[PDB]
Amino acid sequence: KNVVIYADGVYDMLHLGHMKQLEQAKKLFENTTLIVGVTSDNETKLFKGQVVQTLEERTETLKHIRWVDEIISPCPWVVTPEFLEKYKIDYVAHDDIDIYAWLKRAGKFKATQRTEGVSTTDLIVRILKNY
Amino acid sequence: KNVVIYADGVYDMLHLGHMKQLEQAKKLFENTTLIVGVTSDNETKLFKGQVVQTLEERTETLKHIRWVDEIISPCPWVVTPEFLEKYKIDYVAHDDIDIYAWLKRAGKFKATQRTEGVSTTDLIVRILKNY
Repeated sequence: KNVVIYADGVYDMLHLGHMKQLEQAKKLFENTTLIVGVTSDNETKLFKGQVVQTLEERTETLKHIRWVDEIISPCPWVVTPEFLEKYKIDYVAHDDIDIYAWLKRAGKFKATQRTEGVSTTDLIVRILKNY
Repeated sequence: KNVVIYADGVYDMLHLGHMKQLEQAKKLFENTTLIVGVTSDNETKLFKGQVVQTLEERTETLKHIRWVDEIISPCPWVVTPEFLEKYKIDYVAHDDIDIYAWLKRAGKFKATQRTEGVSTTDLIVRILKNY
């Protein structure tokens, strides 16, 4: 009955957008274990270019989020079938912006939507606008 | 056995500092219900001067924090004995920076520490320093 969901990402400067995405992953099924994977600093810098918060900081933040049951930190940059077996993961949950074709072909992809997020950016904009 | 803990605050632009404070309140005792109270926009503006995020935004954010069991939103600006009775609150948890004398005299004050917080400010500073 308990389904294991895996959602990975960089999770830099966590905001409401991330939290809602994680809540969606957690609530895909009635009984779930949401495992979050957090990319390493090195890989993030090398493949995404920047990263504001260290792995430790981004992981510590996720620890406080209600929907996160377990964290793999750091996580592999690429999900493999071996990884899924090792951690007995049933579904990978991620937004769909096709690197995920093989997961969908196996029925193991659940898409989550990027939502309205009060990102730190949106908030600082709000502050500065008063000047 | 289950002790009801109440922590109020503005909770504007929630960051690791707030989350750690809430975790501390939640873990004061083995079995707790942590109730968080979130100040209204009007009162915050009037008594603290500013507020970046609306009540709705600050409350929605707290909803995602693991340690928060229940939210009173908005909450009264001042805790009263009547409020404590109404919500069957056993302890008020808050940092100690003496508005709390009467709570301490009753044994109903638990102090929480402001910790190192990666506030949005600290983070934007980190970003801009690279320029």
